[PDB]
Amino acid sequence: KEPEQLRKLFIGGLSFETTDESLRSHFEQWGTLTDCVVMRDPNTKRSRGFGFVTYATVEEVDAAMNARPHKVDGRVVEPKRAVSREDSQRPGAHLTVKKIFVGGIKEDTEEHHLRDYFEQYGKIEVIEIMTDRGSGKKRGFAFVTFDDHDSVDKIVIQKYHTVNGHNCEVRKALSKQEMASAS
DNA sequence: TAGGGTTAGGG
Repeated sequence: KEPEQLRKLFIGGLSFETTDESLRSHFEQWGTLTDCVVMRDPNTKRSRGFGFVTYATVEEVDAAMNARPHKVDGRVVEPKRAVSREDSQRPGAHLTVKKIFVGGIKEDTEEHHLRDYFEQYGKIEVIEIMTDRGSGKKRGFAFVTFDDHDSVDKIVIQKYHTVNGHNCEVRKALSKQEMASAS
């Protein structure tokens, strides 16, 4: 079976009325749910406005994501690939972004290399192999922009990515300022 | 709209 983390989706912006039951009832329309829950406050027991649904397979998760937008209990919710508690620590881990930072690429890396690995995740909009705007020297990293934020999410939850024959690190792209605020 | 008594011992 596939890892639990990869079979689970975070569901944000849940209506105040949504319960484990109403959530399950909606998302079961795209597969077998092995888990479904609405996070509530320990004391007040009130909904925190978000939850999680987990399918028996990633194929079902993908089906659910392909079924966006999702309206549950009259409120449009925001389903996202569940990010592990560990990665949830990294800055910007939960941002809705369409661009990824690809670091550790061989100097001879060309765009076709990036396409050959990343296209399988979604429509690529822009590819930028970074160089020093002065010496023209390759800096060893690129930026790839997709059409759907879920492409980025499907990618960053994986651990390894092979580009131009060798593994590379892929994170969500932070802005010039976000980088600063994280340093 | 980021997790449910779910994260470093004791030899």
